[PDB]
Parts: sequence; C-alpha cells; structure tokens
Amino acid sequence: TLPDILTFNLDIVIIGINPGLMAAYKGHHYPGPGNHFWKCLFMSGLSEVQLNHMDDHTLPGKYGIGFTNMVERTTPGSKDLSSKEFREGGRILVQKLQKYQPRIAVFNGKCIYEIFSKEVFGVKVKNLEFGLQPHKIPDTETLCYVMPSSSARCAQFPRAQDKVHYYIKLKDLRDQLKGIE
Amino acid sequence: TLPDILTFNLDIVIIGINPGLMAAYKGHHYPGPGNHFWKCLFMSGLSEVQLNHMDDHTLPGKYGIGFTNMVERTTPGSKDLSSKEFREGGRILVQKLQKYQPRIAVFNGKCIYEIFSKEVFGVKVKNLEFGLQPHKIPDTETLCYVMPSSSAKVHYYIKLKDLRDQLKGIER
DNA sequence: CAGCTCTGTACGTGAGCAGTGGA
DNA sequence: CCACTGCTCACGTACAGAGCTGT
Repeated sequence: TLPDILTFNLDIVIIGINPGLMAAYKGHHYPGPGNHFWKCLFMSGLSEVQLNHMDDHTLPGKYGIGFTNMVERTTPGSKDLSSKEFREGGRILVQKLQKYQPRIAVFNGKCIYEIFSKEVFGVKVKNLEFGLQPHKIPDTETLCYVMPSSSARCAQFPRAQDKVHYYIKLKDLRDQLKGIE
Repeated sequence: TLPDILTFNLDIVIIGINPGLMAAYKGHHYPGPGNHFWKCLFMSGLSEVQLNHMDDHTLPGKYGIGFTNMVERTTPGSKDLSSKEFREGGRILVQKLQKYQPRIAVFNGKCIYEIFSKEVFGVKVKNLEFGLQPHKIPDTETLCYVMPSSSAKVHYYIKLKDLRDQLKGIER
C-alpha cells in the first residue's frame, strides 16, 4: 500500500514497521503528527529546512535518504501484526538491502530490530540499546542502527526533543564514514 | 468503502458525517473501543447486553438500528471536505431516508445537523439544542433527533429510546 | 534468586475534535 | 470570531507478575 523510495548509493535507509492508516490514505511516508520523523530530521540537521511527507520522494538524491518498511500492509498499527507476519517481512527486507547497499539501515523502532536479530541473525539480544548494532547486513557493508519509533505512541520518549538525539548520532556516523574516503 | 447497513422497518437510523479511517479499515461502524457509542447503546437499554462494533450487522435485526453517513467518501477529518461534496451529500442521503423510511433519523453531532439544515431546509438553526427538532424529513414522517457526539449524554440515549417507544405505541 | 517467555498493561506528549463560553 | 476544558488517537516500549528455571 505504501511504496519504497529507494535508490542505489544511499547513505541512509529508514525502515518502518508498517504504514499507518494515515500513511496508507495519505500515501506519503511519515505524516501525522504524532510523527516526530520530519521534525527530528530538520532538528538533527539531517535537513537544513523543515520538510514533510510531501517531500519524501526528494530525499534520496537531495539527501540520500531512502524510505522503506519491514511490512507493506496497513494496520492501525502495530500491536495487530502477527509474529509470523514480520518474519516473512524481514526476509524480503534483507534482499532489498542486499540489492541496494545503503551505508546504514536505520530501524525505526526497537520492536522491528528485536525480531529482526532473532530471525535474520538468530540472536535474541540482551537488553537492547539504541544506536549501533555490531553486525552487518550479510552480504554487504551496511550497518544497522536502532532508534525508537517515530510514532508518538511510545510513551518513554514524550517529544521530538526526546528522540532528536539519535538522529544527531546517526548523522555523525554518516559523515564519519563518508568522511574517511 | 463502509456499507450502509439499512433495512426497511427501522426505528432509528444513525447518521455520521463521513466514515473515518478506523471505521473504513475495520469495515464496521463506530469502532473504538474508545467510542462511547456501543457503551451508550447498552447503558440506555437500547441493547440489553454490551455489544461491540463488529456486531453492527445484527442491529437492524433485533434492535432496528441502521447506520449511515452523509458522505460516504472516506477521510480522516471533516475539514477535508468541499461543501460541494456535502451538497451532493445531502441529496443522496435524503433519498435513502425517503426510501427506507425509518421512524427517526439521529444526527451524530450538532455539526452534521447544523449543515444538514442549510443544505436541506436552507436555514441556519439558531441556538440549537439537542433532542427532537421540529421538522421531518422532506416528504416523510421521519423525525430528526440530534444527539451529541459519540466521541465526546446517556440521558439523550434514553430519551431516544422513549421517543421510539412512544412512536411504536401510538400506532399499535 | 536472578534469569527469562510469556502475556498484559499503564504509561507522557501534542494535533484534532465536540461542545461551550468567552474577546 | 476565537480561546477554553477533556477526550480519543498515534508506524511502541518500558517495567511488576506471573511460571518456570541452574552451578
């Protein structure tokens, strides 16, 4: 229902659990609010102006940020996705990453990665911490970074100011690598 | 898109504006469980056990309650709507009411009615209060009852029940 | 006991909204 | 004509409360 906005040689690709009802209707990646995503991006410095879901297709290629989503179907969401739903979901994800070889995969939401590690790596992870996870996407030099959901539904991060921090860190990792070159 | 759920011999027909995302996605009417509507229904004796949104196809059955909305095009908000879609919205609605002929049309907001008026009867209705309104549906004996939103009262539900009981009662 | 799959909740913020009562 | 209370929602995620566990 909600397409991918991937190109080759992306620095960052943002992975979302699934598209919300609002995103399904609206057709563009991260509308809301509550979605910090757009605000955080501008706040973090990842974009120098504030933009919004209407600009989602400009992001690879102005910014080299592509969107995609672990599960393409729309739910409310998110509590309603089966446990098997993601499993067949993430598999497709890997293949995408493999093809596209972005520098960094950014997992918007710990629930995503928590199942991802379990099923793609085969590791139940202890007490996950946001930020960089050790591993690479298997046939590629693409690094996984985990970040709390943009969705305002998670309580522990009340505001865009609360999650901006990860976005700043992500930018750092980006121009670390880009820089070494 | 969301169905109408209407039967010929209905007492109450419940009329929203457009369906919303949740309603359209679930395929059923007033789905919550943060919608008061099902609670209100049960509390005020209209149902006698607490139903839930999926049970909306059985309400014309034993309860005589049908659902509709003024504009069937789905949308998050009202704000998303040209008046033109309402204008066309209104005519269509009226037709079905004329056709199905329920005792009472119940307006799910003051808002819907507020514009139903100027579309249909071409007036503004000054310092509107809830409850039974004076006019009937054009060319019909169907009444208009406006009660407050389900989204926020239980009293008016009971009133509506009673009014229904009166209407039933006169004919008998 | 910590250690650990289960469910299973009760979490803060803001846009949005229905209704009311004001510059 | 717009400023009010209070109320669901939103691409979740953190912690008590069960029923199991080992040198």
